[PDB]
Amino acid sequence: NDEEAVQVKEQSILELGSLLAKTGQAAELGGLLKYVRPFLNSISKAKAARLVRSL
Repeated sequence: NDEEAVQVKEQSILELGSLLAKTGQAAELGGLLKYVRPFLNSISKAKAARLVRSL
C-alpha cells in the first residue's frame, strides 16, 4: 500500500540525511527540511513533528 511507500520514504530520508550528515553537508541538509515540506502534510503531525525534531 501507500503506507509502506511512506515508511520506506521516511527511512530513506533518515538514510540520505545520515549520509549527508556523514559527508558534512550544511546547505543540502538544511534545505532538505524545506524540500520535505509537502511530504509532511500527507501524514499525521506526530511523525512530522518527530521528523522535524530528529533532523
